[PDB]
Amino acid sequence: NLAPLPPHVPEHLVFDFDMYNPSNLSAGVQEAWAVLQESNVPDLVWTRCNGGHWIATRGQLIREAYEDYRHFSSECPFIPREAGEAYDFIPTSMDPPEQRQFRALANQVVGMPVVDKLENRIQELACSLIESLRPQGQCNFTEDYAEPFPIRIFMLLAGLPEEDIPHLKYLTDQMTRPDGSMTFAEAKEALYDYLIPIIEQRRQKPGTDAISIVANGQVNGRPITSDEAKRMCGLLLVGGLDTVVNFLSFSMEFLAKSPEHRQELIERPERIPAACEELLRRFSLVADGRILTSDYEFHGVQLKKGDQILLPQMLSGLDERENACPMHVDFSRQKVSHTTFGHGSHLCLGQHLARREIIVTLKEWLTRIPDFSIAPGAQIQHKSGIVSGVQALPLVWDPATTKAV
Ligand code: HEM
Ligand SMILES: CC1(C)[C@@H]2CC[C@@]1(C)C(=O)C2
Ligand SMILES: [K+]
Repeated sequence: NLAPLPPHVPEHLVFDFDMYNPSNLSAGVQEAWAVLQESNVPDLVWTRCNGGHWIATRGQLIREAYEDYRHFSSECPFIPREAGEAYDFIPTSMDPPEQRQFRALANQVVGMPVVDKLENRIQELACSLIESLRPQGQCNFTEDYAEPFPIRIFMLLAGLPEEDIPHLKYLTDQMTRPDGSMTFAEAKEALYDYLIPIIEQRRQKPGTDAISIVANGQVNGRPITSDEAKRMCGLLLVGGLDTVVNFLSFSMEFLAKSPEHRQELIERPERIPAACEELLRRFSLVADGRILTSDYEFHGVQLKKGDQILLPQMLSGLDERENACPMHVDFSRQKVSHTTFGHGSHLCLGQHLARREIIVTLKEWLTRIPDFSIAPGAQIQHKSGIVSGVQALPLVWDPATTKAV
């Protein structure tokens, strides 16, 4: 459905892009979003899809808007409006100044010191999952690795049972790529229905897990409230269950389709960290946004108080104004410009965990299964939303070509 054009929006800026079902999706989701960067498309457009909203299409505008929290507020960060209004996770739904105190607590549970110490378990899980698959000569990569590897690490960190994954993953996905059976509000309340009692249990009897540390945490020296803890823990669950999970499939699809890039990383494994960054740019996957706090003229366009603006993190690094030959993957690229982990005061707190999971996956997969391909006759289908992903990724290889370590 196309929402009626608001009085202040001129026809020449209308580009009816649907972030949940973009028309060019068959080409690949990044390609589908990149239609917004054709030379005839303005820097800032209005779509009548999903209730009506602006979209900034270029890295320069995306970065600027993410820096200017006084005009572009995080209070309502998701489209559609109903989703952004219901969205209340911490720290994301807060602007500075109040936002900042909550970042330190989140860093205690997912930041570099936690990741540094989790490294052995991350390494051991990647190796055991991949070794289990290796002799099979095939896998359904999304379900056999992309999901269980990051999700089991997160559930371990959070002290949550692995048998709870299907329910929590389903709810998470309704917040980013809704199937239509739940509104954002309904998915959020179901997630809170799960979390609220666990938070109370761990405030009564603290453990060492992430939920315990959040639930018993302090924020700038005063106790976190149960409500705040719930709102933080909800966000961490979403980061754990619906970010790296998707990104790994884009990366592995790419490697399946490009033998020369596999061979590069096999022959020069020291390039894997750089490769991770270049893949983060090329297969960037997040797009949320902000709400206008006031009427504001931005790059020659009149924005109105309360208008939503999508500021796709995915697009900055695909912008040819930020990186030449942007759809080309070059592991030797010298200035890899992107906003894949966000920009401004909300810069991703999970990015060190994410990079470790990616780098460990690349190293340990290519050691054991150096040569693999997309399954015969398979067409890989992407899906689009707040976080984009890969619906299924069937891979094959000759288990004669694999090595047990
Ligand atoms: C490839 C993986 C990931 C990507 C691309 C990604 C992307 C992002 C982006 C774009 C933002 C900013 C959103 C905004 O400004 O509205 C963000 C924030 C955040 N991310 Fe990540 N993320 C990833 C992994 C993770 C993981 C694994 C976790 C935790 C387990 C996590 C936790 C967070 C948190 C807590 C914030 C909010 C920071 C704040 O609002 O101050 N992320 N992430
Ligand atoms: C946009 C995000 C990737 C970032 C971390 C999880 C996510 C879906 C959010 O709600 C904030
Ligand atoms: K809100």
